[PDB]
Amino acid sequence: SPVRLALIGAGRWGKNYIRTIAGLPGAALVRLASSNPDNLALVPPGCVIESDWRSVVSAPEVEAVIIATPPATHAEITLAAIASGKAVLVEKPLTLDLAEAEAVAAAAKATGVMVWVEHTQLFNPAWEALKADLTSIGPILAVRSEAGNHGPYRPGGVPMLWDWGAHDVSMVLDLMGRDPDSTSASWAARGEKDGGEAGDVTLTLAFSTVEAHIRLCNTMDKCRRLAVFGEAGTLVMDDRATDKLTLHPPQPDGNWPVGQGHALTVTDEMPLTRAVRLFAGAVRQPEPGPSPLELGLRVVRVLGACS
Repeated sequence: SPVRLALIGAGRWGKNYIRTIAGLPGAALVRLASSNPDNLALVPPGCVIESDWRSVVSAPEVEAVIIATPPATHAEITLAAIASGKAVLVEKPLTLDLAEAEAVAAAAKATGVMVWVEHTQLFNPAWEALKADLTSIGPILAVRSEAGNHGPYRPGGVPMLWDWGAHDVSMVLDLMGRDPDSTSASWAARGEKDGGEAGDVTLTLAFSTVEAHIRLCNTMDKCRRLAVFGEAGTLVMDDRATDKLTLHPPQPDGNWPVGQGHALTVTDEMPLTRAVRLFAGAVRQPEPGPSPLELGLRVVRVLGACS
């Protein structure tokens, strides 16, 4: 019996959910509430089209709700879903507001409803493979990441710090197992392009003697990379590389390893496919999973500390 999922989507936020759910043998998209007419063109036959998101959460046959709306609307829809007893997978960032995050945490606690946050890296087999190989590199000395692209530049758009930052803050907190002693953000360059924010920021998160530096820049070529520096080796995940996960020699300088390194085995399931497959699989037998609500809350706390 496929797990009956519904999707509440608005804007660019519901990008590839419908096709991912369609390809999962253990799940079915049974209702869709979407403002986007390109999305509405994709529903399976039998999926109910809703203009009102409330009809998705009042639906007796819906087992779980995927919330892929602008983040300012996450808390209202999530609270409604929880109140209805439906499990929630909500896109990152959990919210853009700590108090809303905390209101969600509290409702999940009071009701016992399973809430996962969709932090895509935490469902990536390469990240899972990097964590599995952490003993090889020994005690962690430093962490760095870089996310880049050319915009998009959008007036009043979700700030890059939140939107892109939640993706990398989740990774750092997941790696370190704790919250930072300190958090600060440093803008190298900040301006406007086409009425939207255009710039280059580095977030520094301190974990006693170990710093994580997270660089976000929307004025450079497309790239996503991270490196974990230890006493005995360095683990790098880099989009431009032939290999998803590479082992390199140790460093003291914290610079990006130059050279090919030793490719570690990483399997090929797509992260989003993994996220939705696992989530649908936990609906009827709940568990916290790799990206729980509490982690989404902690990410929101750090992002607010950098704003």
